[PDB]
Amino acid sequence: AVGTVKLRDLALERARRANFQADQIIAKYAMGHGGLRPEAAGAVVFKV
Amino acid sequence: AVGTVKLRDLALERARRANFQADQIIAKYAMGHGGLRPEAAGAVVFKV
Repeated sequence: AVGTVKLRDLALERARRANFQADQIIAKYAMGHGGLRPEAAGAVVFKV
Repeated sequence: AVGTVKLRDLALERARRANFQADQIIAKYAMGHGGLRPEAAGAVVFKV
């Protein structure tokens, strides 16, 4: 297809902080995207 | 020739920190040391 590699998937956490007296909802998902198999890939462009 | 006072000894604990999203581990202790009855001590060293 094209590069997709996922570790930890998609997740989050609700954390509490003291000094500010408040909540922090934090979502993070680790991944990366390369590319491969140019054989099946191409593109169009208009210019001369 | 030397004592060590001991109060509350040593400990270890684990902690979560959301700011850098990194989790930390901390260990600690407290106590003093010092010379007493210098009568019984001394050393052996090279001359010059």
